[PDB]
Amino acid sequence: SRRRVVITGMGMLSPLGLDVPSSWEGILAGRSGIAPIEHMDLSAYSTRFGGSVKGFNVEEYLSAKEARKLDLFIQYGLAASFQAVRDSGLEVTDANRERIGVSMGSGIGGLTNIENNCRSLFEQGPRRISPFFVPGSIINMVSGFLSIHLGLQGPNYALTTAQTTGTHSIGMAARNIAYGEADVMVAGGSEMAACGLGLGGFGAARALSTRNDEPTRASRPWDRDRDGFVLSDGSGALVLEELEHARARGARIYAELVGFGMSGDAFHMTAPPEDGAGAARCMKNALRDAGLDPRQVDYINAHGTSTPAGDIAEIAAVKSVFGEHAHALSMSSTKSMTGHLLGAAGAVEAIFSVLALRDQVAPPTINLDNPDEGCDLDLVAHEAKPRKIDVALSNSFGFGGTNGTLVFRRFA
Amino acid sequence: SRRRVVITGMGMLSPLGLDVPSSWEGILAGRSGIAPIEHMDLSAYSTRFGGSVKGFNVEEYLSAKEARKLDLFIQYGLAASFQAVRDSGLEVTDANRERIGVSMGSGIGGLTNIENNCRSLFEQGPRRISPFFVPGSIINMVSGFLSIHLGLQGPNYALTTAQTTGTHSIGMAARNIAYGEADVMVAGGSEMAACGLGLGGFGAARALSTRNDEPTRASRPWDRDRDGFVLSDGSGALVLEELEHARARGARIYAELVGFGMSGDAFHMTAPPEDGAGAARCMKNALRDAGLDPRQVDYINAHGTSTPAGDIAEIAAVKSVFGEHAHALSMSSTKSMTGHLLGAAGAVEAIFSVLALRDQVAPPTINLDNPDEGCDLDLVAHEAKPRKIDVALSNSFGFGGTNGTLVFRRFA
Ligand SMILES: C=C1C[C@@]23C=CC(=O)[C@@](C)(CCC(=O)Nc4c(O)ccc(C(=O)O)c4O)[C@@H]2C[C@@H]1CC3
Ligand SMILES: C=C1C[C@@]23C=CC(=O)[C@@](C)(CCC(=O)Nc4c(O)ccc(C(=O)O)c4O)[C@@H]2C[C@@H]1CC3
Repeated sequence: SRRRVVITGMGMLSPLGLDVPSSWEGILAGRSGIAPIEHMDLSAYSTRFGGSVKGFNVEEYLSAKEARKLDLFIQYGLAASFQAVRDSGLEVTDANRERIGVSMGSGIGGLTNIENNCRSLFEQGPRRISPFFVPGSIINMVSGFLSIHLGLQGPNYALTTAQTTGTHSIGMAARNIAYGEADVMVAGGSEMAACGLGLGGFGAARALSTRNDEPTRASRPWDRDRDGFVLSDGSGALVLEELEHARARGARIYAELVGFGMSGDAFHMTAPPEDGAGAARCMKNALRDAGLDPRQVDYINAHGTSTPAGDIAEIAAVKSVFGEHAHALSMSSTKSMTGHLLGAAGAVEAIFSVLALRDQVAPPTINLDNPDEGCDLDLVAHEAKPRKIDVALSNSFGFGGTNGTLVFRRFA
Repeated sequence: SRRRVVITGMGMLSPLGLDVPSSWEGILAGRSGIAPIEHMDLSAYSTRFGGSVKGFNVEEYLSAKEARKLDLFIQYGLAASFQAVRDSGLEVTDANRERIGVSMGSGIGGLTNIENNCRSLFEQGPRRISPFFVPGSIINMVSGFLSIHLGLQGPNYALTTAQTTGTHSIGMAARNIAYGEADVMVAGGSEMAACGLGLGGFGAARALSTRNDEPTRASRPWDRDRDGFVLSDGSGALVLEELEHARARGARIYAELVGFGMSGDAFHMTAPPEDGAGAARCMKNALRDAGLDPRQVDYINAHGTSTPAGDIAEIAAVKSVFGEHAHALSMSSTKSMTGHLLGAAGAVEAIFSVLALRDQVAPPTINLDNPDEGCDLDLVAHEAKPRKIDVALSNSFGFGGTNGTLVFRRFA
């Protein structure tokens, strides 16, 4: 009894732009959105750069009063969520509002808000904690606020699976629709971790590039001189719709979401298995889910974080799943341009996977100057590659050995 | 091909006990776990009491070296998870590990760790932030660390739906099993929010009881003089198992999980609608999901937080859904005794709803001295009521207007 799920709406904030067609222009032109951070003093930090959303005006979306109650990550997820709903042309009615849900997640949630309230608490005591500190900081408040704003009475939840969050949110929402629990879902992720604790936390884990002299060159997935990931901010939301609901209202359809894989590695808290066994199981489950032979995959949007162990583990995973086909598909990391939006990474990379299908073009991996040992696949170095893409795959893995794979197909 | 799902294992840390049987004895005896908070100086705070886990020894489960790097919510989540898996008698093998997953959630996760690291950041500087801060504090690391310790390679994720988290984590895991994505899932939630930001934050929102003179009488759901909820910490975990998988290995089955409802209110960020329309919609979805006549419901474990608005919304929902049968069923709030474990509230209350079925007894609502206007149902005031229970329901509501209902049935 499994219903087909298609994408009818997309919304985005990224370091490359304030919407989807600005971010995508940047992806195809191979631009970086990485720069020295301007909103705080990082003198004592070992990393001083990352991907900020530049020029965000929350009052295009909310009243000043509404915005003052919400952490930036929630502001960001609402912006991308409202763009996606507008993009879909969906009309919410008394007849359909219990068939429309939301699954917007985040990896690290209201860390920035918690920092600012912590400063007030330490400087002047608990009477200075904002009344809205709790509702304004918790990860489900993108789902909560969106559903209250639009009157959505379908499944209302949030995933938090670290750097896998966006991929899991989109996949579980697909499941909701395929198994008849909803007809429409808004899904994706938002992240704003560019605070003392985020740069300091990930930096204490020795997980960040320290290439402070050349921020636009720091993120270089599968390059021999990679030294960790680049911390970035933003959001991605997709409108997922049962196929016949989309066709019934004359919705423009971007792609079909055919396959979803999850699988734990059970390996280590913060490092992947070098052999890519985790990504491997997950991609295979996603392909089984889609009813697709590995040889039908044309494009992979890699997780490709620019860490030493992560990048090579992903090459191994792909070689295992795809055998000889590995040298026929294209794989790239848009994190080379966007940096790592953590729990939003899978959301914005789903969108880029969908636009690779719409536009028949593999986005580049910029800064891929000297591919490392074993990195001999078509990694689309430096420049966008026009090619045939009928099937795009998007991979995410996260802390705690969490893995997510989405399979999208062109459809005409 | 929707498969049936049973409970084969349960685990818990609560203000009444360091396991299920100790906690349940507390519940049936009408014992309060609420006491003045010992682990900090709260003289500047308007709320100075709550439910602590008392005498918790993480070394009954994990080495000192590991435990030291984990926030209390992760220690609580792992303890409950390990209890539930031992209680199930399940053996993890190469033949099944890919069919066993985990969904242990939290409302806000690593708040104590975040506060302590903020202190380090503001007094000392970023070089004093723990390298284990991110993996030891983020919400998906109960799922992550449990997969790593036991070798679980099934679906690995975490929900964060505020005070609804433990109910949704259980329900969605059951959906995973129902649709073939897993045969076994460890599901529930864990919370430790008893720090400056938690008491200060919920206090600033004016959500907390301020009955400092009488802590054990502060939590009084449906009582006229209720003045906000009581903040508690802990964890609940269930082993969910496909029925033929349970039968095949001859497992002890506690109950069947026959229904799961979700719904957004789409009303307000921190307040329910007075009529409880979201709770009503959620319970109706759950009962329809279970294929039951509403007159089959014998026992409701209410969300019942002791907030002025929440308690009366939930009587209105129960009147709307069950009509005259609202006067035949028993409804109680175990939060009268445990207080509010937030993201874990739905986990520990699921376990109490299953034990109500095993032991044919409705837990009491303690402190119900003066039922408020319209609170004219059997709310099991003061003392446990032995009675027939074939079907038990557990309700959860959260900030963001998130709702979830679980329906359990004696297995035969
Ligand atoms: C235990 C070790 C060894 C160490 C050495 C090599 C490395 O590459 C890093 C820096 C990062 C590993 C990794 O890719 N994790 C890792 C992962 O498993 C899953 C997701 C991500 C992500 O960024 O989304 C990620 O980053 C690790 C982390 C920590 C200290 C240095
Ligand atoms: C907007 C208002 C009005 C106000 C007036 C009387 C009240 O009863 C409270 C205190 C609590 C509302 C409520 O139960 N929320 C509420 C909710 O929707 C969902 C879950 C819970 C829970 O604890 O699990 C919860 O607590 C509200 C909260 C805030 C300030 C005072």
